[PDB]
Amino acid sequence: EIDPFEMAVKQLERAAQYMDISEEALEWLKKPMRIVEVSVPIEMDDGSVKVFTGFRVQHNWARGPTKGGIRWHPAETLSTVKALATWMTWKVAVVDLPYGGGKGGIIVNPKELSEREQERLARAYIRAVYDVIGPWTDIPAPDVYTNPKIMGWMMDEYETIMRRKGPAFGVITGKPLSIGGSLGRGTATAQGAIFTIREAAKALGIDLKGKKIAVQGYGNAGYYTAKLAKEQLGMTVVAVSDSRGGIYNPDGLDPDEVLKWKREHGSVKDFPGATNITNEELLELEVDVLAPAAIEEVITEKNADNIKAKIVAEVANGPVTPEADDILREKGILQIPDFLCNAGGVTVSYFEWVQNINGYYWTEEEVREKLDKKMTKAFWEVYNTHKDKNIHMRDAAYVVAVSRVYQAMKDRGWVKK
Ligand SMILES: NC(=O)C1=CN([C@@H]2O[C@H](COP(=O)(O)OP(=O)(O)OC[C@H]3O[C@@H](n4cnc5c(N)ncnc54)[C@H](OP(=O)(O)O)[C@@H]3O)[C@@H](O)[C@H]2O)C=CC1
Ligand SMILES: N[C@@H](CCC(=O)O)C(=O)O
Ligand SMILES: O=C(O)CCC(=O)C(=O)O
Repeated sequence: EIDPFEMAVKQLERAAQYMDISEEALEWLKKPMRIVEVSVPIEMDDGSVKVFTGFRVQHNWARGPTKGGIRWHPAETLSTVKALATWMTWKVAVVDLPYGGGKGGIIVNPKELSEREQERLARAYIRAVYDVIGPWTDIPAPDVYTNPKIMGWMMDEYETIMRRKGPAFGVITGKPLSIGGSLGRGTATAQGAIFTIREAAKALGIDLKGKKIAVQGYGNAGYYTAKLAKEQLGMTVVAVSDSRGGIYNPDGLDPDEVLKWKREHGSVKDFPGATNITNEELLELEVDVLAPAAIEEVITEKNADNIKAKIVAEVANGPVTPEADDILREKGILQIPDFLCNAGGVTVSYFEWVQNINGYYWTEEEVREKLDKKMTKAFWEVYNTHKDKNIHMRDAAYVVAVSRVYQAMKDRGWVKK
């Protein structure tokens, strides 16, 4: 049923087919450099002891310490962790961070655990994987069903074990502001998406002031993308959507009022002055920027032709299928690859790690400007590769990331060819 690691390896081979890479380097990149599977025992609230399965996969560390989150899902598998670590490698390589690829996970349903049990689980996971993590070895991060509270617990346990012999704040990112946290973490993904959209408009020669944007999904990423677009880029937000449905208004939407209505009516539907539309119908609107910030695979071969957006900002994690990719490219529409558009979160986590390591913490403006520089440089590199190699933007981003990792490997002497 299309194993995640098989899919990742196929993606890597496809990317290697568009660039000059040696066979030994490809074989090295097809396998994670270190996989750690540990037992995570905790004491239940009823006094019993339960053992959970924890993972920590470090795909590659040629460019520096590995970076990646920890998932707490009942359906976690070592294959999924390996695939996500492989993808995290390219995610940190495309935006030029001194990081490798890493990922963790515990096979547990956190909906049935109390606060004390969750804290015990985090501390036991740290005790189990201490020997393969560190400020300069492996930096975990929040992921699905994991939050900054668990980050604080993990950091505290790591500091307790390490005996405060170094920057224990920098061992993990996504921490609360009170303990080594960073500013701008809430709006990192949306800010990166906005910078990439601005650069794409600059590349296409389109002035965004007075244009239209449609956003699918109105969670944290979608709402902040719409709000930041309207604020900075001056783009008129004409359509937003949630799981229940979507709304449309050619005169424009106010993101704050829409958020208030969603937080009051439980959904964005039936917003005053707005016409109710379906998600599929939102994908059909004639806009200049489309930002899918929702479930995977919303653009398929069926509806790829009927898309009228000039720029498709893949804020979510792969909302466009390869057939849809080819169809959309044929229509002369610029796509911003998913792991380049939403690279703001990992970039801001890197900024947090830098602040923790240095012992000096920045402000909201400094973080915003550094993120702006990083996203602009990454998008311009990807677009230049796209224009030079006459390939898809996703293929160009993969080529850039794999080339950076391959050059780092060659410089270390790991591969001689
Ligand atoms: N936000 C972040 O920090 C980062 C985000 N990403 C990626 O970004 C996207 C969104 O992130 P995030 O804000 O955390 O997500 P959220 O869980 O906070 O919100 C999800 C939003 O998308 C909607 N949604 C879920 N399924 C559908 C669907 N089938 N159709 C239409 N709308 C749907 C939800 O609707 P409803 O409210 O009704 O449930 C909600 O509006 C994801 O694809 C994620 O992978 C990854 C990098 C970090
Ligand atoms: N797993 C999250 C956290 C970022 C990080 O790995 O530092 C992401 O990929 O965005
Ligand atoms: O894995 C991540 O970094 C985020 C994934 C996510 O937010 C999602 O799947 O909804």
